[PDB]
Amino acid sequence: KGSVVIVGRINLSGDTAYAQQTRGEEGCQETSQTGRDKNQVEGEVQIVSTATQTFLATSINGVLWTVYHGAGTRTIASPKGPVTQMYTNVDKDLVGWQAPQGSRSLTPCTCGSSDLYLVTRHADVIPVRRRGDSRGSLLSPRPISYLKGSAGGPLLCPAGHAVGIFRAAVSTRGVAKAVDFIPVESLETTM
Ligand SMILES: C=C[C@@H]1C[C@]1(NC(=O)[C@@H]1C[C@@H]2CN1C(=O)[C@H](C(C)(C)C)NC(=O)O[C@@H]1C[C@H]1CCCCCc1nc3ccc(OC)cc3nc1O2)C(=O)NS(=O)(=O)C1CC1
Ligand SMILES: [Zn+2]
Repeated sequence: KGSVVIVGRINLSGDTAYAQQTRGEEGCQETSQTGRDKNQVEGEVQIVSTATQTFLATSINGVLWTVYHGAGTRTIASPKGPVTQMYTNVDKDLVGWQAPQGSRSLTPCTCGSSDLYLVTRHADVIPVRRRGDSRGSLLSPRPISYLKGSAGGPLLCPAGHAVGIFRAAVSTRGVAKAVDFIPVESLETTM
């Protein structure tokens, strides 16, 4: 099993929400084996890939977070070498590494706003309302297809702070009504 390789970012740089591929299939395959990745990394939200899976990962106060169901127990490739997991919790579906060289980090939310925004692998910013600790209702029903591959991605409050990490979609008859996420509180207890 190779290392997770950062293959793009979801950009909230300026006044538009958009994804950028920064590596291709073959070169990803090459980098996973060794774990040595020179590539220019930027930003808070990374697109990350394994041999079979592509998903998201979000840096929040110096730690890159994602889902175990995506990342398994794998290292993540870095300029120096494979980077071992800092945090690992299979029940929470959570893994964390040190935040990558080049990254920015989001700040945990302190607002307690319930208006939230899920950022997807397609670079859509989808509005969500807080349902409670770890659930949030989409204002606009989507098929599961649409959200698939956006695990590891942030739910942001209106200040652009992180509320949590997208974990799963609450679906009936193929339609996501709500989403499940790992709250920052739970990260900050995991830390
Ligand atoms: C729509 C996008 C959605 C974010 C995505 N997540 C999933 O697909 C998860 C993974 C798996 C099933 N998922 C679901 O979302 C299901 C599904 C019907 C399939 C939508 N929904 C669901 O259970 O609803 C129940 C209320 C919630 C209860 C919570 C479920 C538990 C979460 C979960 N935890 C663990 C911990 C450890 C494991 O060890 C290997 C494995 C796990 N697997 C898990 O669920 C995603 O995009 N992934 S991804 O990016 O495509 C892939 C590359 C990584
Ligand atoms: Zn906030």
